[PDB]
Amino acid sequence: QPIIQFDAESWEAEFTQEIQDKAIEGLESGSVLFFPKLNFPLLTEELKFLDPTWVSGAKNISYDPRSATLKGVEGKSEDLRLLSGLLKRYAEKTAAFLHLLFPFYGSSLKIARTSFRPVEISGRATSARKDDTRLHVDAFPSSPTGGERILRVFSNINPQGKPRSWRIGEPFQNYLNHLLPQLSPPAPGKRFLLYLFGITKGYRSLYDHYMLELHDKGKLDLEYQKNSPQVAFDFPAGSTWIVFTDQVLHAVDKGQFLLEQTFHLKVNALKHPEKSPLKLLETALNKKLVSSESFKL
Ligand SMILES: [Cl-]
Ligand SMILES: [Cl-]
Ligand SMILES: [Co+2]
Repeated sequence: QPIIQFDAESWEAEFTQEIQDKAIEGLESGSVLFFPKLNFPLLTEELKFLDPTWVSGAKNISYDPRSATLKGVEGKSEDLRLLSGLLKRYAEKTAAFLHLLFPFYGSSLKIARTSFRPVEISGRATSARKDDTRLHVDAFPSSPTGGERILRVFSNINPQGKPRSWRIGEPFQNYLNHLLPQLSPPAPGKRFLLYLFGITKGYRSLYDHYMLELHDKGKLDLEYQKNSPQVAFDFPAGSTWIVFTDQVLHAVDKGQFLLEQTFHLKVNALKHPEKSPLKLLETALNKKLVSSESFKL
């Protein structure tokens, strides 16, 4: 069940335990949780931001709720205040929603960056490794996770009713198996140099190295991109969805105007840690893939 539909229509929805169970089981099994009726409304004063010309550089519009800092956009202080306010509201509403839906995770949910994406997807064109029309799990060369989960909340806020078109691929374990013969260890000392030179934020663990290989090699495997099991789904305007993007194979084909919120979660906070990419990779390679891993006696 690649997509599990939910009826919640409010950011302050209280959930029954049955729905909470359905959500955590689905999320950890690598399903997308879909909320067709959960819209994120904009203030009148924010409507001007539904315009791609606000993106100023190569990086997209982002906000760090921990530090209250806005990046990737230039303009008048009052306009940056309004834009920061929009993104902050998204961070607050998504964080509250996740705490209402996933009490099992308790305080282990750690918010990361909020993003606003006003550029139309279908007009994009970049390197194959960065081409997100190719199925992938998320792995960022400059930002290793140390094994922690990448959990993302998405809202389509297109004001013309346009959907956001995704494809959702096969389960992570099948993707890993498919690419296994192509995986290789890192060159000795290279990850240490990436750290020393500031190319990576922190040290790229072996896990991060392998997730990156999956990401990159999977995107270059043209036969796999064309023929692997995948379902195309249009997320309607006014909907929200939640996904572990490091586990769910996905691609983005078209759409415009999206809010996105990233959270991190340690593997030991999961209900079923054995389903995580870290544990699946450690089992497949029979080794510890993060050196800072906690030790269980
Ligand atoms: Cl429901
Ligand atoms: Cl190294
Ligand atoms: Co992605």
